[PDB]
Amino acid sequence: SDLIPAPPLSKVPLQQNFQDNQFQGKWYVVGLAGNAILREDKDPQKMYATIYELKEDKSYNVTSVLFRKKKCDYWIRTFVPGSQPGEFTLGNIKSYPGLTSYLVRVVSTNYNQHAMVFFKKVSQNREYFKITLYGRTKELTSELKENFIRFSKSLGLPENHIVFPVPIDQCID
Ligand SMILES: [Cl-]
Ligand SMILES: [Th+4]
Repeated sequence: SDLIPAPPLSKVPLQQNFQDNQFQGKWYVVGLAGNAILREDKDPQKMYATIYELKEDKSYNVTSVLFRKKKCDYWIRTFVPGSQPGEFTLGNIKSYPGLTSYLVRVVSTNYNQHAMVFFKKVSQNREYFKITLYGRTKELTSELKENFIRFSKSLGLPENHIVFPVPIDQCID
């Protein structure tokens, strides 16, 4: 493949004074953009949800729930606190085959309605990045969507790498 290069981290803001306890709970993925994310009219991406649970030791247990082949699929991972509040690395990285690097940065959030989170990983020596627009509900405003599109474009993503998953009711309620 050919991939749009990951942006330097200097183009990716960090939420100031990030509050780990307030970021906990369920978030819906209302927007998704990345260098391996592709818009698809034939079968448009369904919304999924991600649950953040703050463990005793201040890492997150992170569970994603997706409706796929008539069933609920669960993906679990551990985000370990990084150099600053709002940054994380992936726990137990040796148990993910091909994975040499995984970085999470919370870009912005108001905790009770929305968040943007930046992800970067190196897998099979290929550098992938994505931005998730999270909502506490399945809908967000035009203003928040446009902010997410503007930000995604500042990182070099064109429109067809920016998707808005369609709301569903299976699995994620
Ligand atoms: Cl996610
Ligand atoms: Th992943």
